[PDB]
Amino acid sequence: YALLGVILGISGVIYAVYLAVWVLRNEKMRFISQAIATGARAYLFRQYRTLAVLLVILAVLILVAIDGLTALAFIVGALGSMLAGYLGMYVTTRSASRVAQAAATGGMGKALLVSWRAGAVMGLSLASIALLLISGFYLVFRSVLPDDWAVPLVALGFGASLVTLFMRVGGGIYTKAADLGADLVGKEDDPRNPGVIADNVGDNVGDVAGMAADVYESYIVTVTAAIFLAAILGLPTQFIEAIILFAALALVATFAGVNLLGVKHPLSSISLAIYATIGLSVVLFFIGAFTLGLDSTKALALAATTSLGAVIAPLIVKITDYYTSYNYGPVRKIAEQAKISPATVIITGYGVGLMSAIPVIAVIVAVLGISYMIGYYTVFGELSKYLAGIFGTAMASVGLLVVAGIIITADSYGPVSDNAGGVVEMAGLPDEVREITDVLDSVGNTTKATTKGYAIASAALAALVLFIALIFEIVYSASKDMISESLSGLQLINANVLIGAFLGVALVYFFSSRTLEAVGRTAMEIVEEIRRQFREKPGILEPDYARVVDIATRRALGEFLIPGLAAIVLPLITGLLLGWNALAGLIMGAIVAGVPRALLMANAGGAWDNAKKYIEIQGLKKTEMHKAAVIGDTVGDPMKDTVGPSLNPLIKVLNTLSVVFTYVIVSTNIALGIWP
Amino acid sequence: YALLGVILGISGVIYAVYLAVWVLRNEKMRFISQAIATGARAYLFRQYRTLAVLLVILAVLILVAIDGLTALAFIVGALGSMLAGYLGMYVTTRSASRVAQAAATGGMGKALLVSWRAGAVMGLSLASIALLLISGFYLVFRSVLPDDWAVPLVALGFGASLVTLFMRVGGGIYTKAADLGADLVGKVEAGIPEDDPRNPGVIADNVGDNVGDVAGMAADVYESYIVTVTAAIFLAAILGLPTQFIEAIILFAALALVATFAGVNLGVKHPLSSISLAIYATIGLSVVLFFIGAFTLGLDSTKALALAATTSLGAVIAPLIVKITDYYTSYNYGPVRKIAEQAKISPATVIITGYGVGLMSAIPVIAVIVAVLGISYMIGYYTVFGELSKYLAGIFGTAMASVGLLVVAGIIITADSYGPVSDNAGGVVEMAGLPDEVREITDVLDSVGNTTKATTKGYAIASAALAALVLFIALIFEIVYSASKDMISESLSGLQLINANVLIGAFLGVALVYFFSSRTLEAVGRTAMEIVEEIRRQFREKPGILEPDYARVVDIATRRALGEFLIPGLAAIVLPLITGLLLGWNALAGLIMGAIVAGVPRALLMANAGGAWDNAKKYIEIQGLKKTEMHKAAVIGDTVGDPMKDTVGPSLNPLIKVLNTLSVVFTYVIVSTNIALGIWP
Ligand SMILES: [Mg+2]
Ligand SMILES: [Mg+2]
Ligand SMILES: [Mg+2]
Ligand SMILES: [Mg+2]
Ligand SMILES: [Mg+2]
Ligand SMILES: [Mg+2]
Ligand SMILES: [Mg+2]
Ligand SMILES: [Mg+2]
Ligand SMILES: [Mg+2]
Ligand SMILES: [Mg+2]
Repeated sequence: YALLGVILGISGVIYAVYLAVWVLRNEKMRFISQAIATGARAYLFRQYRTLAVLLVILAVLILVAIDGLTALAFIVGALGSMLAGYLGMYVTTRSASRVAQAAATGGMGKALLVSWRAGAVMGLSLASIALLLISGFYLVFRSVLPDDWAVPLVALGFGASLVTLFMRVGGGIYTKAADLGADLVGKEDDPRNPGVIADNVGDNVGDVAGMAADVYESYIVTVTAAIFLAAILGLPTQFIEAIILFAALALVATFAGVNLLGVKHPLSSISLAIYATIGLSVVLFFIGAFTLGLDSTKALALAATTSLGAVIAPLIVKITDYYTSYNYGPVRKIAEQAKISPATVIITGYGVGLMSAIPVIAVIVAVLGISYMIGYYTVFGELSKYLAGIFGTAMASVGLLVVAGIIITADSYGPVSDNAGGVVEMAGLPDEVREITDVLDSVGNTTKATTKGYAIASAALAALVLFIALIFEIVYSASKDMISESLSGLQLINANVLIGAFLGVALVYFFSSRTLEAVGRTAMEIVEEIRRQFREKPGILEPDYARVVDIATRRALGEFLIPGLAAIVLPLITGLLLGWNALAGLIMGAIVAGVPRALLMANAGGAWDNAKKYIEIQGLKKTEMHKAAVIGDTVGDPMKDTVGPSLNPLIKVLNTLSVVFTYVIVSTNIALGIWP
Repeated sequence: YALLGVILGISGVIYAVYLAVWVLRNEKMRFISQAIATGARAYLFRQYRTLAVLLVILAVLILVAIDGLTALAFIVGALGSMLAGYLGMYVTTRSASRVAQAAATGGMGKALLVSWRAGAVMGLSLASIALLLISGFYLVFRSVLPDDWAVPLVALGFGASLVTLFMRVGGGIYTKAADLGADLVGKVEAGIPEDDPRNPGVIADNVGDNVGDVAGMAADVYESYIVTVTAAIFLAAILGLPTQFIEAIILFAALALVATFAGVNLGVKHPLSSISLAIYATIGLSVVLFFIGAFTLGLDSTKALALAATTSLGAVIAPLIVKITDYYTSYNYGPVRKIAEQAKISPATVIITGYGVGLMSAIPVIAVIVAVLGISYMIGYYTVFGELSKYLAGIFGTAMASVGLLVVAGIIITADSYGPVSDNAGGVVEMAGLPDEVREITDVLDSVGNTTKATTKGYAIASAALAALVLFIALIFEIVYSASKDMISESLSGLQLINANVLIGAFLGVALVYFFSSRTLEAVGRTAMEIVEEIRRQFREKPGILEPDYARVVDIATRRALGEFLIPGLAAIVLPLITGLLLGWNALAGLIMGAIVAGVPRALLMANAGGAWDNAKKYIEIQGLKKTEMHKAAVIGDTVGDPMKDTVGPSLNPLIKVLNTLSVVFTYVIVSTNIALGIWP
């Protein structure tokens, strides 16, 4: 069913129009909702503009680097994600006023389903775009250039990661640089300062756009890495045709996931995502045995491996939901610490962030470990079996992210409720209706953390699969064998490998701490900019929002190239100056440190944010107790949405440039495996 | 010259009495100095009491586990460090009042040398105790039981690490649980500056100061001096190199004791004198080591200089970390003012950016420890049975480097007692309302000490990073000995980084450290709350205006802190054991990998930021010197990085280091449970 990948995929626009026309179904509410669009307009118009500049130049560079041709698949790969991004962005800006007007007089359900449908637009679209764009080029290359046709479409992944890197560090900086600069100049969502629109425009850039594009990396890298695996091993094409079927059902499981046909409490979100998976699993178990014929133990192995990747997601949902929701303790543990002081709640609110990372880690290892076994016992040398093992882990990581559609649907429901939460406080809407937007926002805050777990954890499984894929790229370049030398050259105790593991964990500090000082300083350029305008005339009686948008992006994107390119070079220099061993260690320590830390922060930031919401509804005042809880908010605030989610686009892309330069780096090493 | 290692060592305690009697050379000033002693008394009396309980029980267990005998060296090994601790404890309690009275009327020099002399007591003694304690049992075991006599004396390291674990997690908790409980009750209920006499937390804090950096840190570094000499000597023995190397290293260490005996001698102006002496206390050691090294031992000119070059790389890195942390930690330098100025905005903004300058302060240390062992790896590889026989000459070149780095520990611990002793004086002056100017100079000695304690965390942790790979190779030969009753062919191809259990372990190793630190953070944060409540019950009874009570606050904090200690302490012992047996030795090899990969960068990330927030407070606390919205922000950052500075940062290092020390003890016990050479179940 290779051709079928396009059939159901193109229905994304078919179904995105349904939800788009669903959202398209006040004076002050319209201007602010329209302001989010104009702000997001100048953002994307300027973000895609410079984005295409570097894409075409590098697409021209990749065209000569491949010389068949691959820059063509390189280009559309990036265009696919951005297309689903522009589709979901125009929805979020309009939802801010839609869900606000719907919730106030309709009830809690009206808000939950409206803000949820606005998110189903992006989730189902992007997932649809990913499947059809690879299945389209997969079938084209399948018949076009035999003998490793899957590799050409794999460059579609690299070009698509370059753009997710763009908005994660760019949108991540902008999302928090505005949230930070707007919050403290007020000391929230007060109309006096223009930072309220720059923040909410950031909300759609941090979690709606920046995060949704990030997970696009998960859906594209594993399908290209998993297909690339089954090819390089020499296994039958039965494996490659089954994975495309599992993916299509995930689109079917996410097409059904978003129906949500009586809403009561915000638990409805977790239940649907929970059963949107089982509906996929058993439908996958059953459709898997239908299209392909394999020995019963081997065919279920595919259904069992992907079932392990799909199940882990609801588990991370229930975990982060526990450590993040104010309904549950670990949030009240720190919110109560507000009575003492901010420093004391900081350290202990930091603490419960650490212990919130180990449960996710405990699952991702046990989950891929079981998939490794089942895939190893079911499906030329001792490695040929071991490779069947790491492939069992590839199937797991693939199964995890193929259901990405349902999770991104939630990363747009959270911020859209954040937008609604802003619309009500600045427009001074009724107390009750402006409070429910906050709980929808606090539930959304539990969602963004859940997706960061879903995003980062899925990356951890791919790294070891990308490791093996990187090897076959250094084996191919070595011949122009290596298996006998690299195996005994990359044992963890080798000189380059251990140093790299320290430079990989040291590089991530230099990358994240460079981002933190940048976002913190560019925000100061927003804080300074506000004074420039507010000093001229009084903010009582009101371009101005477009100014804060354009100034913050070009200053944020300006810094982006510094760490973004610095994170590109330092691995390259170590990869060539020391060797591929050094980068293998650099990518090891990075994946080993990045996955736990980003969880430590992704969860803690959400906890401090939800901790404020819990006391901001009870306290709901400027009390020395609440003032302390706000300090914890803005600390974990940018570290939550800027550096936390950036380790994932670093780790995954960190193996994505090394594999493209294995031919370029191995020839520079002038040796098979070196420690000098 | 193996016997000489003991001769000069015992002269350290002989010489330590000179400075101890030198420091021993007012009414309100006398009671507080004696109160620190009674507090340190009830602390050590209760710490050594339970410390001997588990030591004897396990010493009896180790006696049957070895069945020659090795529990004897197990006992004295731990006793050596504690002896240098009790010598420095009685010194620090007396220095609080001594240095205060000396600085006020003599000048800045009088204070700088007195608080420094009080530290030379601990530094020179402990380093002396370490050298004589190993050369003593080394020479005894060299002639007692040939054929792997070095292994029995290696058990001296584990037993000594078990207790350094005691005070790092225990003293670390106590130091910040008291520092925390005393600080916040002054701002929330009392409304007074820290180190104020009204609340009993002022004595509990300063008593903690001597336990966090003076005792907890100095005892921790004893782990560095003991583990590498046993691991490096164990390497040269197991590697098959000539005994010429084993006799030379004992001389280099003695030279370091001579280079540190001269280091403490110390015209005075700015606290830069500390960095200059510690910088030149190394070169004086290096060239003196270069010179005495060629005299006693004969080796090929290129091969003999290799020893002087390898250890010279371990010795030079320390002053480099000193100048690095001194830059990121001292208010004299930028990165501190970067955040102190952010106090004008808000605490959250200075928190995030004060956190930032902590991260980039970790990459310079990492950049050096890798370059240093890499060059030693090369020089040791090209100078000194299979492809491994040459490669092992490399990691041993790294062992010599790690050995060379920590043999100069004496000069650094001398500084870990100068920092808090100035903190003690800093407290003595503000509560006794001593002259403004002289109580301000104690603060600069306190802020300079803050520049010292962070430097030692770098010095402590970095030396551990080089030893880890040495401990990896040493643990391998312990599983090779148990496997035969070959492994080279199986483990090499069984522990390549992509193995199933190894990668899982690397995630469980970095995950376990979170479970250990966040369990420690919640404990110290909650047990401190047991101190805050304790103050109220006593302060509620009678007014704190007009003053047993100090002995209670000491006794209550220890039994509650030590009570929690067993939870992470034993949990950190088990979880590696479970992974080592449930999954295999591959899993623990990965668990110890991810731990060293996260611990070395993490502990630096925190040790430096915590020190920066404290020094950031100091710069604005003298200019502002008031309760200003600007100063309040710098205090919030202080107490955040405050416990993360002295509890989690310095406890990760004794976790990783002890993790390779317990796993090597179970190589015989864990490999038989795995029921396979290398498996990924
Ligand atoms: Mg906010
Ligand atoms: Mg927001
Ligand atoms: Mg908001
Ligand atoms: Mg929020
Ligand atoms: Mg926020
Ligand atoms: Mg303090
Ligand atoms: Mg202190
Ligand atoms: Mg103090
Ligand atoms: Mg201090
Ligand atoms: Mg302190």
